[PDB]
Amino acid sequence: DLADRFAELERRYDARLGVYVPATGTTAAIEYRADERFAFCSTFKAPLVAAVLHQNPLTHLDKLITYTSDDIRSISPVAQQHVQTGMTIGQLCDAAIRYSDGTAANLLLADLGGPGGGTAAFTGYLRSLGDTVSRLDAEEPELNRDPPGDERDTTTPHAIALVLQQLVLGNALPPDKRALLTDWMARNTTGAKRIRAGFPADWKVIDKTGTGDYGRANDIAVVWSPTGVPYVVAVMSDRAGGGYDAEPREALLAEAATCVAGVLALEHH
Ligand SMILES: *C(=O)/C=C/N[C@@H](C(=O)O)C(C)(C)S(=O)O
Repeated sequence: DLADRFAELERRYDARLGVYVPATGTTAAIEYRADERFAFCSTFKAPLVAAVLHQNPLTHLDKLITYTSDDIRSISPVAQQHVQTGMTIGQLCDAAIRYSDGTAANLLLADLGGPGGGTAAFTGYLRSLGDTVSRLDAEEPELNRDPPGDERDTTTPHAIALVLQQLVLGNALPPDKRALLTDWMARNTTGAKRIRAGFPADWKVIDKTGTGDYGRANDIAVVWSPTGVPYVVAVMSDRAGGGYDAEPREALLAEAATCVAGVLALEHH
C-alpha cells in the first residue's frame, strides 16, 4: 500500500516525509505523517501574501517600500536588484512567492504587523482561517534554522494544505485578490524539480517551495486535472540525520508527488 511506498522513500533518502492531499467528492485523503510538525521554511510566504492582500485594497500594492543593504540579511535575489530604488508592496509579493526572496518576506511581515509584530500578525491570519496549529516565531533567515523537534516556525502537512485550499479553492479571498495569488504561484521559478516534476504536463500546477537547514525541502501546490478538477498537495521533508548542513533532496519531493499523481490520475472503470 501507499504508506509502505512512502516509507521506502524515507529509507532510501534517509529522510522524514510528510504528505497531505485533502479528500474530495471522488477521492480519499492521502495522509502520511500529516499531523507531524515540519518547519514552514519559505512556504509561509504564500499565506503571508494572502494576509497582505486580504487586509488592504488593491491600491496598497502600489505603495513604495524603501529599504537598505542593512535590511538584506537573507538571500534576496530581487531585493538586491531593487535596493537603490525600492519595491512596491505588489513587487514584494511577486518576489516573495516567485523567487522566495527573504527580504521581501520580512518587509511584508512589517507591513502586516509592524516591526516586532509581523510574525504574530501572520500567525493570527492563520488563526483567522481556523488553523490553530501553525506558528511563525522568527523572520528570515532565522525561521529556516530551528532544530528538529522545536515547535517554533512549524506547520503540519494537513494544516498548510487546508490553508492553501481556502486561499486558492475557497472564498478566503475575493476573486480579484485570489487571482493575483494564483498568478504568482503559477509563475513560481523555484519549484520545477518538486511537485511539478511529479505530475504529467497536461496537469496544471501552481506552488510555493521552502528549503532550510537540517535537509529541509517542502512544496505546497494546487493542481488541476486536464478537465479542470482541482487538488491540493502538501509535501514536507527533512533529513535531520545529517545535522544542520544535511543536503535537502528535491527528488524525494518529486517522487512523493509522482505517487500522489498516480492515485489522483489513475482511473478504475
Ligand atoms: C525559503 O524557504 C528560503 C530559504 N532560504 C534558505 C535556503 O536554503 O534557500 C537559506 C539558506 C538561504 S536561509 O535564507 O539562510
